[PDB]
Amino acid sequence: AMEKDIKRQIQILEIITSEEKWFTTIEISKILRCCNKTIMKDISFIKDFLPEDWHIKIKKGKGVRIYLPKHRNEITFLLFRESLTFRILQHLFERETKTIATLAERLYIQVPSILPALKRVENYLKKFGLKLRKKPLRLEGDEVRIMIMYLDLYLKSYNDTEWPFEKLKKEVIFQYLGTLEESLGISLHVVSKRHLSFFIAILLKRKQQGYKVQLNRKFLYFNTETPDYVKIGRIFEKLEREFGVSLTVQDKILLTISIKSSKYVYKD
Repeated sequence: AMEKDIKRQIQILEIITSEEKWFTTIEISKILRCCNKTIMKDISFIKDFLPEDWHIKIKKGKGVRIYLPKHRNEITFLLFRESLTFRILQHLFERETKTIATLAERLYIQVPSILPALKRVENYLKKFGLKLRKKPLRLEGDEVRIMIMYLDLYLKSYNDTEWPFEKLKKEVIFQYLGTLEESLGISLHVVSKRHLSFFIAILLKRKQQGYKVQLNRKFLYFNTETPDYVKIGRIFEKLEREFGVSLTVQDKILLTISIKSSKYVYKD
């Protein structure tokens, strides 16, 4: 089970909540029987997506420890999407800004309670080179980095069977991917399809909000005649029409690089 991010995150939480004491990565690795190299990374994701009054502490030469308050609710995969951190980041997805006071009211929480949550949001954003400005509240940074942050957030907060996007049919997106595998003669790994379907959903939703992909100085010499880019561009024309957006060359290169970065085999 431990290759599934959300499952591994929950098992780590179950371990460090089992006793009021410090846990070393060795100790955790022993129980997971894998994944020694990713435990601290998982811990740094998890700590941002906790209930309000749960606190993880990291201490050199001690390891990790979690401090809990109250009636203890069952730890489930739902914890991530239920956190204040997630729910705030979902509101920041869209262009329409709020004040903190508005945001608090829409989340059904008191303003005092949102101030710590904002600091957890800022901490997660920091890892993607992103920032939060407050007057008004808005995500700030390179558009592509924003998409990567949302990709990470959705992949780690949902089971690999779930489809979190509204107003967007999974079967449609998977049809595009099916057409791409046919056109290129490849078979995408099931994980790569998940990443790509999420990334496309995210791109579609940001484009619908008006945001613009801008690539680094490098790729403005990308070969837009390379054969695989030529078919990718053609399949995505169907998408523009169907979702009512316009894909720039920036978009098509991004999507092409995403596909080329994926895991797949050639078909015969």
